[PDB]
Amino acid sequence: AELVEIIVETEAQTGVSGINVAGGGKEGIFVRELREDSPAARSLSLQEGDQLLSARVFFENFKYEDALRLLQCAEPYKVSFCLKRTVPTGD
Amino acid sequence: AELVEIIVETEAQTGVSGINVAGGGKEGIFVRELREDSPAARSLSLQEGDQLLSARVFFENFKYEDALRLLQCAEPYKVSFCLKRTVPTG
Repeated sequence: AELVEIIVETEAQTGVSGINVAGGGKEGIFVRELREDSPAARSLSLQEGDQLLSARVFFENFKYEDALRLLQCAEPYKVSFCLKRTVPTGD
Repeated sequence: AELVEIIVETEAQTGVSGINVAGGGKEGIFVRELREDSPAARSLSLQEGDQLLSARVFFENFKYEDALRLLQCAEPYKVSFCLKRTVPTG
């Protein structure tokens, strides 16, 4: 009974990370006040007060500089990658 | 002998640096050089020439300004969040 929390995976979109966030450290990162009627808001997924567990960032059409900056930014933290590779043999 | 393509999601690891990349844009991002002795080369999760489709960054113990810099950096691109929300029961 009592406390129940839903874990949601939002639909990947462009410009949804332009939100404002709060907290940090061991507290966690939470979404602060939603800017008015922006694309990030109008997607029914993201809401004020939500705790962000993780961000999945897609490298599609990425500027090299921005890739470097992103990686540099996430270096000290916990990160997993989704990669495409070519070799044998896993049969 | 026969070459094939695989998509891999690496095991989440904390503090992986030493990843050097090349390319961008319509081409995409590729792993070029794994820095010697870096936690990246000791991770073995990554190989050179591999394309990075996406990076999943965890907000566990994240310092505020770093999270800011991250989201600022990712604004022009495609992003999905994994979030936790409370409900009425529900």
